[PDB]
Amino acid sequence: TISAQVIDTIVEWIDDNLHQPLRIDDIARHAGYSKWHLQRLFLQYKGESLGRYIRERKLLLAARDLRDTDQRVYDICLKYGFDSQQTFTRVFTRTFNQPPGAYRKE
DNA sequence: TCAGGTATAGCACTGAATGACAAAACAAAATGGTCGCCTGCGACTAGAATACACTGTGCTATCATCATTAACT
Repeated sequence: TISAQVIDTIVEWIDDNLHQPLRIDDIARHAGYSKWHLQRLFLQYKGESLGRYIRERKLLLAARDLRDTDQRVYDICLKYGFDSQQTFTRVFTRTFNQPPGAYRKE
């Protein structure tokens, strides 16, 4: 029990939320937690910044949609959180060091 | 009942993340070049001369409109 069961709610919010980005103001409101409700969790249970963890989660979620043989490549990053194509391209290039088409063909 | 404390939240700050503009590359589409077929036109010089189309609805049941026939005037 950390801050009255915030771990059991963060995962549910991440799984049920839409492609809306997750920031301090967005998440803290109806999350049941303060900025400090989440800082201690991100420091202890995860030990990683939010901008990197959210990007990794989006990449792991899109790894299946890229294999689902979808022709609308521009909408894949949009349906999962990336509001722009260039941001998703840079994130994928810095993470996997591979072009988007090279991983989409696989 | 007043107080030390741990749990929870706001605050100060560099530097990484996230926008906007421009250029290079690939696929879809319209335009143009080229090959083989379809087609329009002309010619083939023994003699061949109105006879081959062919008909067949069948004559019901009346009814009304137009020029030739015969004859009164």
